[PDB]
Amino acid sequence: MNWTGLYTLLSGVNRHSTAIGRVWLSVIFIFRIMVLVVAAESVWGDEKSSFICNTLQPGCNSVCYDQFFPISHVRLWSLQLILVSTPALLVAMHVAHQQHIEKKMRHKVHISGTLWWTYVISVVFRLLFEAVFMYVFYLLYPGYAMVRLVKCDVYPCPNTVDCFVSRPTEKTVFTVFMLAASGICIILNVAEVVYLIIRACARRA
Amino acid sequence: MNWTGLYTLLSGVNRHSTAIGRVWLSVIFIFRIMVLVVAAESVWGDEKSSFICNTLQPGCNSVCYDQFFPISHVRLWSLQLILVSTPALLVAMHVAHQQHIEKKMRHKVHISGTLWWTYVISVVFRLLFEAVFMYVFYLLYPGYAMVRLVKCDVYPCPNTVDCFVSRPTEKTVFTVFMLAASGICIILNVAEVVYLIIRACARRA
Amino acid sequence: MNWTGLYTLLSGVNRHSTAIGRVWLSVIFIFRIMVLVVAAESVWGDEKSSFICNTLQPGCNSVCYDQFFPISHVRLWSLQLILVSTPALLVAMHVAHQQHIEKKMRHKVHISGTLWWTYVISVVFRLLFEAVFMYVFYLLYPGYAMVRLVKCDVYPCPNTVDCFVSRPTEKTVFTVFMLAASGICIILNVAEVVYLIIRACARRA
Amino acid sequence: MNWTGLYTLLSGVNRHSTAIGRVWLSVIFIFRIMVLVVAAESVWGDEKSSFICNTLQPGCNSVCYDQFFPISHVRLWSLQLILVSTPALLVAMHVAHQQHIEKKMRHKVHISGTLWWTYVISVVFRLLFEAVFMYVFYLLYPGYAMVRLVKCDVYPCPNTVDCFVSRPTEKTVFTVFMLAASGICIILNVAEVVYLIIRACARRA
Amino acid sequence: MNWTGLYTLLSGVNRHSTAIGRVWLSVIFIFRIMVLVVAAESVWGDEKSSFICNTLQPGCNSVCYDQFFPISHVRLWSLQLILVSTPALLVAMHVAHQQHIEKKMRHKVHISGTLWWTYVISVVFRLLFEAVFMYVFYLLYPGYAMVRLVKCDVYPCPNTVDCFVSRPTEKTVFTVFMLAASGICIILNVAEVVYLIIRACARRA
Amino acid sequence: MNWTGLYTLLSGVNRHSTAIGRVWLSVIFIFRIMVLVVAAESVWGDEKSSFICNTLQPGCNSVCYDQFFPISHVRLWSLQLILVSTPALLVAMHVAHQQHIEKKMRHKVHISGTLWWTYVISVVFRLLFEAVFMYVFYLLYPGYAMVRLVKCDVYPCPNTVDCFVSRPTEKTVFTVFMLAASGICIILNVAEVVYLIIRACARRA
Ligand SMILES: CC(C)CCC[C@@H](C)[C@H]1CC[C@H]2[C@@H]3CC=C4C[C@@H](O)CC[C@]4(C)[C@H]3CC[C@]12C
Ligand SMILES: CC(C)CCC[C@@H](C)[C@H]1CC[C@H]2[C@@H]3CC=C4C[C@@H](O)CC[C@]4(C)[C@H]3CC[C@]12C
Ligand SMILES: CC(C)CCC[C@@H](C)[C@H]1CC[C@H]2[C@@H]3CC=C4C[C@@H](O)CC[C@]4(C)[C@H]3CC[C@]12C
Ligand SMILES: CC(C)CCC[C@@H](C)[C@H]1CC[C@H]2[C@@H]3CC=C4C[C@@H](O)CC[C@]4(C)[C@H]3CC[C@]12C
Ligand SMILES: CC(C)CCC[C@@H](C)[C@H]1CC[C@H]2[C@@H]3CC=C4C[C@@H](O)CC[C@]4(C)[C@H]3CC[C@]12C
Ligand SMILES: CC(C)CCC[C@@H](C)[C@H]1CC[C@H]2[C@@H]3CC=C4C[C@@H](O)CC[C@]4(C)[C@H]3CC[C@]12C
Repeated sequence: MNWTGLYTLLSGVNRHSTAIGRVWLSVIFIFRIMVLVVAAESVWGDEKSSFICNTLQPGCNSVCYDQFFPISHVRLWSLQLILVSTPALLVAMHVAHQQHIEKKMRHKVHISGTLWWTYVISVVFRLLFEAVFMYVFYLLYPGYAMVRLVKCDVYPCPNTVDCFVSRPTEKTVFTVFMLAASGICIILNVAEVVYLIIRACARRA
Repeated sequence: MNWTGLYTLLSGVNRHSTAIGRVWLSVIFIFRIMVLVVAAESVWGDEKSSFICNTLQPGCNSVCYDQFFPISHVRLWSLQLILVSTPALLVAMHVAHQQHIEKKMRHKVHISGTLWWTYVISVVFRLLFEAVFMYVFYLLYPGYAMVRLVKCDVYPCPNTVDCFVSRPTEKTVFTVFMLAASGICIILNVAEVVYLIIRACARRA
Repeated sequence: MNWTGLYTLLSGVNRHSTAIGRVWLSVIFIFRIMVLVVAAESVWGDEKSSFICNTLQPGCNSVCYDQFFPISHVRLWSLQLILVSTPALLVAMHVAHQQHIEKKMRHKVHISGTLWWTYVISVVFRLLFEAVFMYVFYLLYPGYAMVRLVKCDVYPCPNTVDCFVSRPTEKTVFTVFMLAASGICIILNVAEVVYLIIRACARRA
Repeated sequence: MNWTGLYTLLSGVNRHSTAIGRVWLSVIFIFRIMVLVVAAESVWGDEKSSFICNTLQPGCNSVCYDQFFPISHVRLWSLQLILVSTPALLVAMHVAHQQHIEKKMRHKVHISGTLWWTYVISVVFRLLFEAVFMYVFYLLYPGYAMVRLVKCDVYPCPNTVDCFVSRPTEKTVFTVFMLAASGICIILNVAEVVYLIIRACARRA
Repeated sequence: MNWTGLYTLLSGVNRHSTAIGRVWLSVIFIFRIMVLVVAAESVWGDEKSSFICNTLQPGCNSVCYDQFFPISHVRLWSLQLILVSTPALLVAMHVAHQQHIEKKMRHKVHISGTLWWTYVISVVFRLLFEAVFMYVFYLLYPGYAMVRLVKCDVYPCPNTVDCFVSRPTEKTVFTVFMLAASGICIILNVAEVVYLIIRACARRA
Repeated sequence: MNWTGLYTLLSGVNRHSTAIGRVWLSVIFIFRIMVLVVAAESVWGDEKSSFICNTLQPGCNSVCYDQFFPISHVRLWSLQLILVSTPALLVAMHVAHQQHIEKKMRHKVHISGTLWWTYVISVVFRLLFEAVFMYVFYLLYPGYAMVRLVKCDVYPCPNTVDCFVSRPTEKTVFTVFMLAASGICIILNVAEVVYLIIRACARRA
């Protein structure tokens, strides 16, 4: 597991990506993966059982947890990580496939231009996915701090029982870490698009 | 774990598959595997215990869960993934075996034609398996949204107790993701069959 | 993890096995392993706790589960998989050992004949093990469908309490899959024996 | 993970071991490891909780389980596997060390003789360990069949409550498998010692 | 997994780091990782359930644990390990990227100087992160010894119930180990900065 | 995973260690690791829950377990294994670093002498750590046999309730195994120091 291998794997063997994607984006992906793993394995553990309510009627706890947490934070970050990693996977497979096609046997200039457009559009899609997940996170959970207690009131629960959230401060810390990682990813993606466009326009002149 | 190795592994070292199977189908397989892993490990966890009913007679919960969920979604997707991956496995083993037979020592043209027919029939079988699992999913679970509560009524359960489903919205989200992945796989398989047939007929002329 | 490596590993580097064992038998072994893993990890989970009875006397549930399920299906398939995989392991080790002995330094014709007989006898033993496990499965569990409820009556259980089986339809589906895989393995083993004998007799003439 | 690598790893790169140790002993070790893994992971699971007694005084179940099962079967087989595998590990390390010493720079004949004696004594120790564990198994658990129920009577338990054993028939099956594997290992070890001594004496003449 | 590979991986292939970072810092990182793994897997296990209170009102235990342990020690050390490992990751990626850029085709002297400044600033950031986490640990948990029992008093808990901490002495031991590892890391980082600055100034003269 | 690789990895690529450390010490480390893994995974499982007391006041069990078992045996052996393995890790990193420094470009004689002193001092530290952990084990747990029942009397526990220890005989067996492994490690370390000193003094003459 040498460093050249890990760097090449995270780079995607893409000859158009600049140092922002080669170094900073890959590092932040590693950082976000590690934080997500820690949060998933420890903080949001059996989150169904951790979320407790002062009630005795069966099923009241389950409905309240679904009502106040339609999607748990880790699952949303898991989906976000998968979705934003998909265009990178597509670009890597495209590069590998083009290498294979070349290996079977100018047209190479056309291939390079196609790869350039593919990478730029992939970064734009990655930026859009990050922005969409950020907006979804804002829509589901206003603010950045985990709620401590909630006043649940739903059909299986009579008398408007109140429920408590396990590890609220710890979850707030990890929420800030994940949001910060996503925000910096957005900044880097915008920087890559601008840098590539500027360099391409300068080369055109 | 270089990208050439992963691309070759997912391709099956099949010289007749086009860029649709080399790139798009493999990527969607990776995407579907990751979503399934997340859903299996977190969303559909101890699904037997999550599905709860407001009753005290032992065994009522188990029978109700079996009555309304004959096959849980993850198991159906697990079987679907195994079944649709089987023809790809068969083609890969056929290619490896033909390479071995050649390595022991025109007939190679006949081998190439046999591989071509094998791949085309394998894609047709993969398409049929995807369609069958899609129809089974429609038959077992009408619609695309997880039911929130059900009115169970079976022998161990008196008085027609009602049961609640854990994480209904989250399960709906993953259901849509899995259905979308399966649908795009169907589209790509049809495209590969049409593309191969068109190219073969053009070559015949 | 290239395809040549996986194909060679499953083949056993046996120069007498035909395409049936190289391709079809190995694929079905992979398929059976995957289905067994899914069934073991999810379907037959904590099968002791899943099997429930409407009784309060401690130990009644344990005795009833032992009385109606002397050996759980997954353990039987696990033992079956180990036993039927053993002759393949023996042949692979024999081939490796013969290569080592040759590497230390006609007699090679005698070695080839010994390997031929070893492979044929190994396939016969594999067929016998499959048939024996099939008969044992028939003897323990008549039919192919998991029982839904049973009327247990044993010493710790008074009043002949009835017990329920968790996930009966899902277990039936996996039972059919495992039985089908075993049946096709039997067919392929018979085909290999017949094909080898026919080819050997033809070569004798 | 080629077959030559696995065969070499299990052989210990020992040039004095005959085909019995290269092939049959290694295969039985693999078989015993797999059966032990299955038994440990499934059959003897939370064996403390599975062993149940019809009593309410806390700690009675724990003392009864300790009183009738001083050492659980899997732990005894785990210790047996470790102990009988230790001399093989010692021989492998000795061979590697001798290769290293040779690599630093007849004396090689003396080295070969020392390796021969080391291997023979290691096999004798392996045979003794197998016999000792077999005798211990006989001493702790007379017979070969798991007891179904026991009549416990110890200080925390009043009124001589009776306890039940979970999965008795399944445990009996695995016990027979493990005992059979150990017995065949004893036979093979005796055969190796006799074969080596006979061949050495014949060479002396 | 040879020693040269592990040493190179932990070194980051950085040609400016001295023997302090190559040897001592990497060893302490390994030591800290192992201690953290042991503490996470065993000592701080289901820490939510281990922390118990003599009360019956649901949710009181959860709020008390959050009130006295806003962030559990393992999570804080996990975040600390990730944060202090990040600059090392950045330097490694920078070195790999510079090697790639060189591989595409004095400027190399400028590259070496940039790498030198990058490494020095990274060590300073690593030192600052260690100091910040040390101060946070002091702020959250005064002293170095785990509290045995606490007198919780919060809204869901009436009558000021008292709670007990599981494994206090064991947690104290691991706390001292982790604090000692962090302290020595601080000392080594300061030593590296001073050594590099002294050597650079001497070279300037 | 060839034997040369494993032997080299456990040796540390140290050219001054004799056959005692190359072969016997490495083997005993492997043996101790395996026994510790078995004990940790099975014997000392959820040791908090296994240790039970005949009481109903919450938290009494936790305090009693902490009072009679300040540090559980597996954690002590885990810390012991980490601590005694640390000097071996330091020597391996030193050798790798010296190889790297040599690779950058008599002084080699000075390097060899420094490595010799480093190894000797490391063995002395390893011996001291083993002796210290042995004394700590004696201090915490007099004797070698696990206590069966204890008479706990602490603040949360009224009336001096008695507690029982799960699997006392099994834990005694593993305790003897671990103590024996540590004792033989002490003997081998003393032998290595004496052998190296004797050989060095003889070479001086
Ligand atoms: C610059 C940054 C964003 C690059 C991100 C690249 C990441 C997302 C890529 C690089 C290598 C990829 C991995 C390569 C191989 C596998 C094995 C496969 O069986 C599951 C997916 C998995 C694990 C891939 C997931 C996506 C992955 C981790
Ligand atoms: C174009 C797409 C559909 C190709 C899909 C290829 C997938 C289904 C193939 C490619 C490599 C294959 C894997 C190769 C090796 C192994 C190891 C074996 O012990 C279990 C099965 C497993 C894990 C295979 C499962 C099927 C697999 C993942
Ligand atoms: C044609 C078909 C039936 C061939 C079947 C071959 C199977 C049964 C063989 C091929 C490779 C073998 C594996 C090779 C290596 C190991 C590692 C060892 O530590 C445990 C057993 C295990 C995992 C073997 C189990 C048996 C195995 C999986
Ligand atoms: C002929 C038969 C009896 C040979 C038996 C050889 C077995 C016992 C040997 C062969 C290879 C050995 C393994 C080689 C490497 C490791 C990694 C180490 O970190 C733990 C022990 C472990 C897993 C060894 C355990 C013992 C082992 C499995
Ligand atoms: C001198 C000391 C401080 C160097 C510390 C280097 C450590 C922090 C570096 C060296 C190798 C790195 C690992 C290399 C590869 C991977 C795989 C990736 O999928 C997750 C992160 C992970 C596991 C990295 C984490 C950070 C890591 C462990
Ligand atoms: C002669 C005897 C005492 C030598 C003992 C050497 C042992 C203690 C050394 C040899 C190889 C080392 C391992 C090499 C690589 C890694 C990976 C790292 O991410 C965690 C630590 C770990 C697992 C090391 C732990 C210490 C280790 C196991």
